Amino acid sequence: GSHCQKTSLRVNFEDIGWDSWIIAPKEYEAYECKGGCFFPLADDVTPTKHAIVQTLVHLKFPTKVGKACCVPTKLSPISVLYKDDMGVPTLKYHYEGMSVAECGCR
Amino acid sequence: GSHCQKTSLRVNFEDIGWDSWIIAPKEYEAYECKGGCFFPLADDVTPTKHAIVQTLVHLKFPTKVGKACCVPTKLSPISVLYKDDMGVPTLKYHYEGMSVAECGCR
Ligand SMILES: [Cl-]
Ligand SMILES: [Cl-]
Ligand SMILES: [Cl-]
Ligand SMILES: [Cl-]
Ligand SMILES: [Cl-]
Ligand SMILES: [Cl-]
Ligand SMILES: [Cl-]
Ligand SMILES: [Cl-]
Ligand SMILES: [Cl-]
Ligand SMILES: [Cl-]
Ligand SMILES: [Cl-]
Ligand SMILES: [Cl-]
Ligand SMILES: [Cl-]
Ligand SMILES: [Cl-]
Ligand SMILES: [Cl-]
Ligand SMILES: [Cl-]
Ligand SMILES: [Cl-]
Ligand SMILES: [Cl-]
Ligand code: NA
Ligand code: NA
Ligand code: NA
Ligand code: NA
Ligand code: NA
Ligand code: NA
Ligand code: NA
Ligand code: NA
Repeated sequence: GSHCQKTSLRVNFEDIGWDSWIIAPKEYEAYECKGGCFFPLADDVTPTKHAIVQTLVHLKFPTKVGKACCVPTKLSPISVLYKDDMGVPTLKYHYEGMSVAECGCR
Repeated sequence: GSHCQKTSLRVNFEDIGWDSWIIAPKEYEAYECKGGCFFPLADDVTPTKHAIVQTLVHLKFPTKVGKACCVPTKLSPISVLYKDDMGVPTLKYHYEGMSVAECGCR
């Protein structure tokens, strides 16, 4: 079974062009949600009714409707050292929505 | 621009095998979230920071990381007439998570 779950994704800020304002860290663990949303479903996939219905419609009309998507359903913050307006290193202690805490089918 | 938004999807319960317990309605408007999550983004796409970061990593490593996904971010209920344990038609007034209220990139 190849289902919806959290897997590693280490993100280098230089690589996405955010080194222009993030001094540190260089890299972080963002994680990614990977996996299929198909029947039979897993139990920590926490599907909405809509995701279930859509997956079923896709099974019957695959060319016309896509299947539900394995996505983050909860995110966590990281700390970033960034450059203030004046250019001063300023800590953002809780920089929200940066790392995957949980995945599910939506 | 071809971006993340709500589009129609009319779902017939016979077609997804739920006619075994749903007496009515026959069909409903579930809606679906369709569209790309790419730069430049729209304004009602309400992307998480994670979705932004991931889309950027995908742009630089397309074979290795997928892009963010246009998915429902808010759902609404519908009413369904279903069959009780004893077989009696019972109304479920607010049957949650059934129809798309809003879409965004996640
Ligand atoms: Cl399986
Ligand atoms: Cl299942
Ligand atoms: Cl739900
Ligand atoms: Cl849920
Ligand atoms: Cl298919
Ligand atoms: Cl979220
Ligand atoms: Cl803390
Ligand atoms: Cl903070
Ligand atoms: Cl923040
Ligand atoms: Cl455009
Ligand atoms: Cl943008
Ligand atoms: Cl966010
Ligand atoms: Cl948000
Ligand atoms: Cl690409
Ligand atoms: Cl939701
Ligand atoms: Cl009401
Ligand atoms: Cl109810
Ligand atoms: Cl419910
Ligand atoms: Na089809
Ligand atoms: Na998916
Ligand atoms: Na999310
Ligand atoms: Na949090
Ligand atoms: Na690549
Ligand atoms: Na998508
Ligand atoms: Na949702
Ligand atoms: Na609601």
